[PDB]
Order: sequence, then structure tokens, then C-alpha cells
Amino acid sequence: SQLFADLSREELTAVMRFLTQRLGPGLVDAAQARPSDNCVFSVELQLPPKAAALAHLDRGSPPPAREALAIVFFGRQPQPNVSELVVGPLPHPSYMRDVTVERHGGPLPYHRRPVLFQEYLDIDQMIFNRELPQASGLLHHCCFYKRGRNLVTMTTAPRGLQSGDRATWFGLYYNISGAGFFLHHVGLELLVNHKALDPARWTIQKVFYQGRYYDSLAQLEAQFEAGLVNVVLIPDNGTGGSWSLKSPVPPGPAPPLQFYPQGPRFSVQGSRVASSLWTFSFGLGAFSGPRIFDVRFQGERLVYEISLQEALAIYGGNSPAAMTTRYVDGGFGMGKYTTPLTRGVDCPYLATYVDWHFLLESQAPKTIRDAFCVFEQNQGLPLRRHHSDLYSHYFGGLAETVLVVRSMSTLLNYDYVWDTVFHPSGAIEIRFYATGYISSAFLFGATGKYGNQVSEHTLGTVHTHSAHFKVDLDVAGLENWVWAEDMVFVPMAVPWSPEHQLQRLQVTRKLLEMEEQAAFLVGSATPRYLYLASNHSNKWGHPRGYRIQMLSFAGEPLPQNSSMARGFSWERYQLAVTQRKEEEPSSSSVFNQNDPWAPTVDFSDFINNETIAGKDLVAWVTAGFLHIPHAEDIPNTVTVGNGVGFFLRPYNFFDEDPSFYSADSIYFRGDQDAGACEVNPLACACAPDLPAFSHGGFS
Amino acid sequence: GQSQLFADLSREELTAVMRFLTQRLGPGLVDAAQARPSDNCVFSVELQLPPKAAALAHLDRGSPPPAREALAIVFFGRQPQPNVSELVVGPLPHPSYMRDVTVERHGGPLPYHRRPVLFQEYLDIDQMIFNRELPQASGLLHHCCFYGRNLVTMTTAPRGLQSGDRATWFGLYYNISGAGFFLHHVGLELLVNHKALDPARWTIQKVFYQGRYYDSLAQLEAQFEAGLVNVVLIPDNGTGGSWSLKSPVPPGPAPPLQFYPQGPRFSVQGSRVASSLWTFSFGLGAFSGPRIFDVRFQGERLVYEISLQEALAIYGGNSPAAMTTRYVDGGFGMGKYTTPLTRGVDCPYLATYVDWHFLLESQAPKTIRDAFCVFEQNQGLPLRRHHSDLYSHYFGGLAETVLVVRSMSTLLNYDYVWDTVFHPSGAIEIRFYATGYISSAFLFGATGKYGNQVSEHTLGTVHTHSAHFKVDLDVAGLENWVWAEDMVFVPMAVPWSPEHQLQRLQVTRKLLEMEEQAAFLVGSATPRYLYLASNHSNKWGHPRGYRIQMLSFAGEPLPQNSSMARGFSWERYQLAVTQRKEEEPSSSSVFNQNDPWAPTVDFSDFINNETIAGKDLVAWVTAGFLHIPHAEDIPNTVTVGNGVGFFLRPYNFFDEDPSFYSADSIYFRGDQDAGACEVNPLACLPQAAACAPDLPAFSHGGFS
Ligand SMILES: *[C@@H]1O[C@H](CO)[C@@H](O[C@@H]2O[C@H](CO)[C@@H](O)[C@H](O)[C@H]2NC(C)=O)[C@H](O)[C@H]1NC(C)=O
Ligand SMILES: *[C@@H]1O[C@H](CO)[C@@H](O[C@@H]2O[C@H](CO)[C@@H](O)[C@H](O)[C@H]2NC(C)=O)[C@H](O)[C@H]1NC(C)=O
Ligand SMILES: *[C@@H]1O[C@H](CO)[C@@H](O)[C@H](O)[C@H]1NC(C)=O
Ligand SMILES: *[C@@H]1O[C@H](CO)[C@@H](O)[C@H](O)[C@H]1NC(C)=O
Ligand SMILES: [Ca+2]
Ligand SMILES: [Ca+2]
Ligand SMILES: [Ca+2]
Ligand SMILES: [Ca+2]
Ligand SMILES: [Cu+2]
Ligand SMILES: [Cu+2]
Repeated sequence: SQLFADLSREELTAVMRFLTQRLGPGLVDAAQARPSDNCVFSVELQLPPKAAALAHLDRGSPPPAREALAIVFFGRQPQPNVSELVVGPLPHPSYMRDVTVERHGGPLPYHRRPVLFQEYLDIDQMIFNRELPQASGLLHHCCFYKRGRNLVTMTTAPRGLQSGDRATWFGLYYNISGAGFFLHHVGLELLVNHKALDPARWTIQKVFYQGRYYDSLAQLEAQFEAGLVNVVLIPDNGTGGSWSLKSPVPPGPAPPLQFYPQGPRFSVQGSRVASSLWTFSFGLGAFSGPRIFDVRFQGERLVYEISLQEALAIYGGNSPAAMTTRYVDGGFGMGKYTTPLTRGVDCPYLATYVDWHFLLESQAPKTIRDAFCVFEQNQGLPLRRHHSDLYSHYFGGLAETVLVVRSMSTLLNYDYVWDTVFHPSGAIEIRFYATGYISSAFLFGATGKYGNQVSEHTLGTVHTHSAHFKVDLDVAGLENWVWAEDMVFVPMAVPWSPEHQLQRLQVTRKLLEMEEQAAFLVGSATPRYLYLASNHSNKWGHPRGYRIQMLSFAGEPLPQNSSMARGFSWERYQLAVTQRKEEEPSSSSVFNQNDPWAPTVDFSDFINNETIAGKDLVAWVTAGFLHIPHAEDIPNTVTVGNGVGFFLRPYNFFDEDPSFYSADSIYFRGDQDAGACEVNPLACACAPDLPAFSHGGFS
Repeated sequence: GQSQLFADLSREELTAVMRFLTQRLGPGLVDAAQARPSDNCVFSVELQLPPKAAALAHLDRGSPPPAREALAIVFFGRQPQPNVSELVVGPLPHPSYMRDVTVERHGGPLPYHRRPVLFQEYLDIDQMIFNRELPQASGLLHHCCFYGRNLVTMTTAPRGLQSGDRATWFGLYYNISGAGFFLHHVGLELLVNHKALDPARWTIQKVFYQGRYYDSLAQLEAQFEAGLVNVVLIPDNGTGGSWSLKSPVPPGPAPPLQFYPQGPRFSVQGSRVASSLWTFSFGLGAFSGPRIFDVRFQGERLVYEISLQEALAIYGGNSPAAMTTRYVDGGFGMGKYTTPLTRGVDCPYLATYVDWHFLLESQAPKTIRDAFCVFEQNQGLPLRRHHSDLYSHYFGGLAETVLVVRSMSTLLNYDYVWDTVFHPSGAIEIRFYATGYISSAFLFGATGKYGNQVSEHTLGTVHTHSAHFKVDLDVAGLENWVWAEDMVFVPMAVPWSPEHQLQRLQVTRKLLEMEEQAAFLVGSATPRYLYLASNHSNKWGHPRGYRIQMLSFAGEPLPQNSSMARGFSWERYQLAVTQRKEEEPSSSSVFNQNDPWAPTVDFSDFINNETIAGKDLVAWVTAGFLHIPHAEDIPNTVTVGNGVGFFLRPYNFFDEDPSFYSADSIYFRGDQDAGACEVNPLACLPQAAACAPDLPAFSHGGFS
């Protein structure tokens, strides 16, 4: 019942025509736009309000209007703004409202605007045509200069030092064919100022070569020709790992393949997955990325919403690009930068794969093929098991099979894997792996307070990753409270021999009444059992709870003292529980990246000393680690050990383990024929006949 | 050097050591399965691991292998001062000698009460409970419990309150057919004193019924018939979950099954597993449990030994049984209590399964069928992957497949799953799940400071699970140090706009020089990068490291203040790194369970202020969680979320990710046909390369 389905291609074209016809002429296609134009940057699903949605899904009411949200760069005017416009209803839009002010209390400063694909292209024209030839002598002598065809540019982080700046540090790298350029930094770094609406007016504020700072490329080339700059010649091709992805070893016998002996045990219709146990809807926001809604275990709802909010990456280093860099990846877009899943590599070969349609930086809706995969996975583990050789002879267990939804977001070098996994015990696991290439610096000098040499001439820069999740649990209805259970030892005299002492173990329950009590900072410890719960109880009279259980190796957060830190105040928390308000739909924003100093959304604002005793609650989970890159990250960072996320786990929510009622259960007694088919289902063509491999392709 | 030094004893070898001991132990030597306290007894015979010097000498430098010997534990009960003794017996397979290492190892005789409780001993206790004692309470027992064939006993933990005690609290439970009796405690608990060598002399120290203490079952029945006890009728049958394991739902369509399209890609020969990438030996200690030795990635050794050392379970509760209970399961035995893996449940259906032979509390070697399973598992995840739409058009990834060894130890109610999993990146994951049934109390009174109601009349008692692992890494040779890498922010002026401040991120490396510095307590925080390393370095000049990365939600440890805490000192640590000594083989002992007050091994002794700069090092990793039982543990505790253990991860050990050279890797350009077979191995699985096997007909390893 498809309220939460990302927009169809029809629905996008429809909103795009509507916007065209009503936004004034002189409306330029975003992929070609200059700063001083008008521009549709984004069109995408605007999620409905929760009231109306549940009204419809639970109480049969009519659905809420299906609307879209378009971001429009209004560059052609005295005071340029960015504007968010709601456009509905679908599929025949008749209205368009400008929610900008009602939402962020004022206009959106034009510098918060994400850097357009055209803008990057215009910056590379200035760099390679006007600027770089001024240093053609150095670049011949260090990096095989040709007129800028062999070199290539990569963005950084927040752009400038202060609200309203738009000055970006750019590294230069060899333009490696068929493998990651990110490892071949050439040592040159340019602070480009591109705030102006007129690209002609763009300057080059600073330069960095090989340990030293200059004021222009002309000054650097003065100092080189004056023989005053020791230049080293950096190789340009090479072999293995640092240069390739292609294995030299020929393919061996084949890895284990999984198939479904008697057909799949789940279906995907549109945005809705359904199985014997689990029902839910799914999607990608363009900037927020993955999300699932209306998660229903055996037909009862557990969560209204679980959704990625933000990923973050804080670097340090020798060079100015590295030490400035704090990527707030929502400002690029986790959904925009989704990539095709490659069958049999990113997901089981036999998974069902679904496309994703989007309208971003174009006026055509485009489509990313195989963006999502959904599949059942046999884990190899038992979910549960007991073998009794004692007093009575029996065995009873159950191999865990798991249901899984996966997207992958390729933000330049990094490939983020997002997983939503659905256990047959009633638990939901959320997971986040980082693979892909490292972002690297040129090796020079004081290295080692800042990272590891990881190839010739390559410094693997130290950095943290963090990601933020919204968990809108509705545990047995809307009104939830949060409990914190834990443990304690209490010295006591042994009752039946009181001259003797015994350390008496005891549970510890405190009911958290206030937002501030449930806001938990990185660094401080936290209750071992922490769960959202209901007024209602299970058979045995305990409050029905879903428990959050995290998996994080937190990096130390950017210190509060920094002006920047407000653009990601969620980084400072492990976990926070909050009154769930419509005015507070998201934890970061697409506009924080390019101005964290005046944050377009500041998460610490949500924690504001209200009650959380019997309210519609939402948990916010931070997860992440520290990364000191090392030789085994070349060519890619591996998944092993880097899984982070959390478990949502039943806690007296049921009256017993629901897997007890599993169809795939197994039991037998000592006195039975354990290998007779009427006692044991395991005791019973040309099996998997496979789809011919396909690929979603490239840009 | 081609020998299998690390192989659990075969059955011929066990019979041989048994025969030898028989002939040479004096006559009047009784079979342990039928032995009384005052008898002589062979409790255990099992492989004695060789000394490291000699073993490597052989394995690396070609020298001859060290004498393969066995270690027998012998209960010497027939004498003025009864001892336990450990005897080495070799060489095999034709033993010619036997020495009594008891004194040489633990500085003195082994006090007889440290001995584990024999199967006969438990039976003699049950004879005293059901024949002599329990009928004195026959009135009560009719009224409440449908009265001694319908009831059944279960042990506890340390036995007493003081070194030398041997008095055990025993719960009484309905003798439920075909499902866990552990959930049906009837409310009666008997403190039995069985220290004496004459079972006739055994007493019943105290009694506990439904909230109240009494001095004997006779005085309980006085007060019952005097109408002075409010007695609670506890049902005897029931349905679903609290009573069954058998699902009422009929089998549906089949779950995913995994097979190897063109043969297996590993082999098990005896104790030795071998694959394209990983080569290692494996076994069970009878009491220690799981262990692997001589682990070699692509031919180079990473670890000499990884071995379970102890599991622990500290309980609390309303009732005396629960609040006393601290299991040190080594004292029962993780190997002894291994159980058959049930194919297609405990491991993949097509995994290769291996038996385990043992001689314990008998004179015949017996065999546990399907005790281990080894298998490759496709994980679904990529190990690694990158899709470039930027500047150049390519794709390069690799689905992670993994190699796995698994044993399962069923210690009465609990089924521990031990996993050792071998990633193709060079990492080694160690894992530990607990499923099975909960140990439960009768629900009564101020419950809730002590756990959760989990069925009618059943309290799920709170507890902690902790396990201890020995990790003897030999990173690029024997001489290792430990480094602690971490991070810091340093306020600074932005160099190009000094007016402006920037929070400067930096790496932090300190080299830990002393044992105490690398001993990290539960509760303390602890370096984010902690690794053992070499004098030697990789191509780029950083020291060659394997890094320990833990996965623990540790309970608070038993407070030091308790006399008992010495028996498991390792609980108090997350991690410790130690000079690896032969005198210090193991972290716990089979003899701690029944006397933690005077501990037969005390782990804190190992941490004693020596250097760990450039020595043969051994890390000790504790892992564990808190468990407040809850409805969803009925009938069994589930695995999901309760995986605990650690990763051993390369850290500038190689010059690059070795999976770069994988056979299973995948790459193609934008300008290529991604679905052509000469470009992409995956575009042939259909065409021809499928065909699921005919499966082996299901078998089962059976029961006692
Ligand atoms: C941002 O700019 C847009 C136009 O570029 C503003 O919207 C227009 O406002 C005028 C009156 O201010 C109307 O007559 C038009 O019909 C409006 N067009 C639309 C689509 O809104 C908008 O007011 C500006 N926002 C702010 C807060 O400055
Ligand atoms: C533990 O018990 C054994 C016998 O039960 C003792 O061993 C015997 O000791 C006598 C005299 O020392 C010898 O002549 C026997 O032949 C020994 N038997 C064996 C096989 O060792 C043992 O010495 C006792 N240990 C201690 C320290 O009490
Ligand atoms: C970079 O290299 C690729 C192929 O190796 C080429 O197709 C592309 O046009 C080059 N130029 C730039 C700067 O993108
Ligand atoms: C316990 O139950 C089993 C039935 O499975 C039976 O064989 C046995 O006799 C019963 N009695 C005792 C005390 O074990
Ligand atoms: Ca709030
Ligand atoms: Ca809620
Ligand atoms: Ca020592
Ligand atoms: Ca070592
Ligand atoms: Cu990283
Ligand atoms: Cu438990």
C-alpha cells in the first residue's frame, strides 16, 4: 500500500514539466547551469506526515496526497536564494508551495548550494587552461605534463573557514586508466575561490607544493626555475595493487553458490517486500540515502521508519586538503551517488535486483540499474539449538536464514555498503561497511603523526568515519517510554552461613523520563540493556520492549570548541532518544556540507528537555570507527571487522521466541529414526539454472 | 617437517595408554564410570601438547618431531592421603614410560576435593536424595509435585563457601519428556554435603522450599502437615515453548542451500585443514575445548596457537542455588561435553564433518560423531568493491567467502558454539555464541531485582557469560613487541589564515614495554589500534603487525573482594599480553571449578612485571556479556546479537591486500562486454558450470 515509494519516472517527468511551465522562462537545465541561472537541482519524493499515513495504513482512511520536493537554485536575481518547493498531487500536479521559510525560518543563502557538476567542470577549465600552464616547467619536471590531460582533480570538504566562504582545496592526481586515481597524488594542491556568480572572477587563493605554501602558481614556477625547489620525479605508471584492480591469478574452481531449492520465499512488488515473516517498504532518499518504512513482523508493526541520515568523514594530515577535510556526504548525496550492484559480487548471484529512478542535476529522469538487491541468505549458523544427552534424549534447532536489503553509495573514492537485515527471531540488524579506495596524500616529511606510508609516494591519511541513523520504533503503538536496565553486585552475608560473605548479583532498572537522560555522549558508558517500551505488557507482565544494541568503535568526535562542529552535532552522541516531531524530520541536511558554520539543521537542537515518558519516540543512533590506513587497504579497504550499526531486539515484546513456530524448525527424539523423512525434513533436475549475467553499466 | 603433532589422540593411542596405565598403577584399579570416592581411577586420558621449541624446530627447521605423549589424570582415592595426579605417558604409539608431573607443575599434591564430581558420584547423590531423603517429605511432594521417577536433579557451581568444601546445592525439576527440564523448577533445593569418601556418611546440610529455609526435609514435612506452609500447585504438563521444542507449523518451502559448483576448495586430512589460502591444525582439549595450531596464511605462519581456555557463568537470584552459582565450565569440560553437530542445522548441509575420540570416565575410548565441521561459506557481502563512474569507467570487487571450523559444547542447559573463521584478507575471526536453554529458578517473591518472569512459575535468573581465549601470535617470527596506536585532536592556527583556528587530527603511537602496561581491565578504555608486531617491517617501512580487535559487551566482573575470584582472575581483564612461558600453558584449570578459593591456576600470576619488548608473546582475550533473560529465550536463547570474540587483523604485515591476487576477484572496464565469459568469470555460471550435487543421505551422530 505504496505511500513510501520513491517517485516513478512518470511522476518525475510530471513534476518537472509542472515546474518548467511555472518557474518563469529563462529556466536553465541544471547539468549545464552557471551560478547566475535558475535551476532545478533535485526532484524527489516528499515523505508524507505520520498522522495521515497511519490513518490510512491502520484505520482505513484515504491516503495523504502524494507530493514531491523540488530544490531550485534561484541564481538569476538581485538576492539569489535556494528554495524547496512542494509540488502535488500526483500524478497530476495542480499546486506548488514554497516551504523554504516555513521550514528553515528564512531564505537559504546561495552559498549553501551544493557544487554543481557544471561548477566542477568550470573550475577544471580555470585550473587546466588559465592557471596550470603558468607552472608548466615544474609540472614537466615532476609529473609528465601534457595541456592538463594527464592530470585530474578531486574535491574537498567544507569550502573555506567561516560561514559564507566557498573556497575549495583541490588535489591533483595522475589520471590513471582503469583503477583508482586516489592513490597517485602528485603533491600539488590548489585553494580555488569560486564564491562569485561570475566564473571569470574566480581566483586561486593559495598553492601548496611539497611541504610549502605559495600565493600563486606563477610564484611557484619562479622558485622552481630559480632552481630553488627540490623536485622529485613521481612515476606515472607501475604494477599491482597501487596501480591495478585486475588480479593476475587466473580463475580457480568456483566459490560456493546459494540457491532456493523450491523457489524464492519472498516477493518484491514496487517498494514493498513481503515474506512469510516480514513485511516492509523501502527506498533511497537522494541525500539521506537508505530507508525502510512500515516494518511489520508477522503483521504487527515494529518500526514506522529506519533511515540513514548522514555519513561523515573527518581527516587529518600534512597537507591543507587533508587537514581541512570534513566530508558531510549527505551534501553530495548517498542516493545520488548510488551505483549498480554487480551480481555475484555485491550480492548473491541469485538475488532479486531492482532499479532506482531519480531526477537530479538534469531535466530528464534517469535510472540506476540494479541499485537495490533483496535476498534470503542462509547464515551457516544456527539461530538456535539444543542437544540433550541428559535425562531425556532429543534435539531441537533451526538454521538461521535471514532477509536482506542492500544499496551501495559510491562517494568518489569510498564505497559505502548499507544493509538492512531481518532476522527470523524478530530482530532487525542495520549495518554499514566502508570499502573502495582510500583518499590519499603525497608522501612528504613529518608523516606519521598523520598516517602510514602505504605505497611509494602515498600517505594513507588518518580519518574517522561516522554515520547517523533514525530509528522510529512504534513499540506496540505510539506511546513508548525508555528504560535502562543494567547490573550490580551487592556485598551481603550468605543467608545460611552468615559468618560468610557473598557478592550478590542484581538487575538494575531505571525509567528515563527526560530527553537529556536518554542522550548519551561518545566517551561515556551506557546501560547494557537499553530499550523503548510500552504501557502494554507481555503474558508474563513485563513491559513490551524493543532494545537497541549498538556496534560502534567510535572515533573521538571533532572537539566542540570548533566553529564547524554544529553541522554534525550528532557525531558527539552514541545514542539519543527524542520526541518525534514533524518539524524535526532529519538529523542533517544537504546544505550543511557547504556551510557547517551556520548549520541548516543542527541536531543538538532536538535534545531540548521535553518529556519522553509515554510519547511517540524516535532513537538516533551514531556508529563509526577510526581508520589509520595501512598497507592492506591497497588497492581497496576490506569489509572484515568494519561492520558497524546496531541491533533492534525483542525484549519481552513477545510471549516467547517466535521462531518456535518456524516452518524450518527441526526436532527429533532419541527413539525416532532421525533420518526418516516423516520425522525430519532434511532427510529428503539440474538444480540452479541461472539468469545470464547482466550489468547496470556506467554514466 | 611433515608431521601432525597437534592431533587429538586416536583411539588406538588411547587404548594403548589405558593398557599401560592398567598394568602399572597397582591392582585394585577401578573403572572410573563405576568408581566410588575411595577407589583409584583414571579420570581422563588425552593428548599432551608438545613444547614449542621442539615443535617449531621440527615444523620449520626439519628436526625430528618431539615424543608424542599423553596426559592422564588419576584419582588416587584408595589411601591414607588421597591425591589427584597428572601423569605423562609416552611415547606413542607404544608407551614405555610414565612420570608423575603433579609436583613439578603445581608445587605440591592435588587436594582430593578439587577433583571433578564423577558421573557415579552424581548417581550416588541421587540415590541418597530419592531413596533415603526425599520420602521423608512425601506429604508435601504429593501435594505440589505429583510425586522419585517424575523429578530430577541439577548441579551447581562452586560447592561450598571455603577452600576444601564439597557441598553442592541441587535444584529439583520435573522430568520433562523430549524438552528442557530446566524451565520447570519445582521450588525445592537441597544443599547436599558429599565431601566424605563414604557415601553412607553424606548428610543434607540445608533445605529450601518456596522462599523459606529449613534444617531437614523432615522438619519441612512437619510444618507442611501442621498446615503451616502455603503450598503452590505447579502444573506438570503444558503446551508450546515452555514445554515443547517441536514446532506445530508444517514445513514450508525450503530454505537456501549452499553447494560448491565444481568441487570443494579445501581438504581435511586428520587434524589438518588445507586450502588455497589457509593451512592449519585443529582439535579439542577435553576441558579447555577448541584449539587451532600452526595457522599459516599463504605458507607463512601467523599464530602458533589459538585456544579456548575457560568459559564462566556468574548468576544471581532469589534462591540459594542461583545466588551461589558461578560455573567455571572447564571443570566439567568443553571437550567432554561436545555434542554431535546436526547437519543442515548446526552447519551447512554439505559441510565436511569429523568425529572426535576421547577417553574420559571410562576404560574404553568412545567417539563423538560429527563433533567438528569444516566448511567454506559464501557470505553475501563483498570482501571489497569499487564502481567508478568518475574520470575512468571500471568495476573491481570480490564476494567474501570464508573458511570455518566449528565445535559445540553442551554444558547441561547451555549450548556453546565455538567458531574459528578464516577470512581471505589474512584475518582470523574467533567467535562464541550461547544458545540452548536458560538455567531457571522457581518464581517467588521479590523477583525483578533478580531477573524476569519468562513463563508460568519460572524466573529467568540474571547472569554473566565470559570466555577466555589464548592467542599466541608469532608475528613474522617469535620476537614481538606491542604497539598502541590511537588518535588526538590538537587546537592550532590554520597555517594559511592564522586568524582562524582548526582542530588538528593526529595519530598517536606508544610502544608498550611492560606486561602491566598491556594488561587492560574491564571498565578501562583501551587503545583503538592495539597490535603485536615485529622488529622486521613491510616494503613501506612500518613494523609488521597483527592487530587484536575485540567484540565484547563485558559484564561487570565478580568483585575482587570475594574469596572465590581467584579461580577466574582473567574475568577482570579485557586483554593482556604476556611473556609466553611453558610453565604457563593455560589460563584456567579443571581443578578450579570445585575449589576457586585455593586456585589450582591463578591467571593474575602471569602478569608479573617483565618485559614484553622483543619476546615470544601471547595475548589473552576475554569476551562476554550480561544476560537478563526474557520471554524470547523460551524455549531457547537465540544467537542473533550474542556473537562475541575478536578479530586478528593484518596491519602493515603485508605490502598490500593479498586478496588483490585472489582467483575469485572480478574486474572489467566500461569499454568491455561485462557479460562476456572471457572478461568475467560470472558470465559462465549459467552457460555451463552449475549443477547441484546429489546430496548425502542425512545421518546423525546419536546420543549417550
Ligand atoms: C526566492 O526567490 C524566488 C523567485 O526567484 C521568490 O519567489 C517569487 O516571489 C515573488 C514575490 O516575492 C512572486 O511574485 C513570485 O510569483 C515568486 N515565485 C515563486 C515560485 O515563489 C521567493 O520569494 C524567494 N524567497 C525568499 C524568501 O526570498
Ligand atoms: C600421590 O599418590 C600416589 C600413590 O597413590 C603416590 O605415588 C606412589 O608413591 C610411592 C611412594 O612414594 C611409590 O613407591 C609408588 O609406586 C607411587 N606411584 C606412582 C605411580 O607414582 C604419589 O607419590 C602421591 N603424590 C603425592 C605428592 O602425594
Ligand atoms: C583520463 O583518462 C581516461 C582513460 O584512462 C580518459 O578516457 C579521460 O578522457 C582522461 N581525461 C580526463 C582529464 O578525464
Ligand atoms: C526421566 O524421563 C525419561 C523419559 O524421557 C525416562 O526415561 C526416565 O526414566 C525418567 N526418570 C529419571 C529420574 O530420569
Ligand atoms: Ca525534541
Ligand atoms: Ca515512535
Ligand atoms: Ca609473566
Ligand atoms: Ca608468540
Ligand atoms: Cu576509512
Ligand atoms: Cu545467558
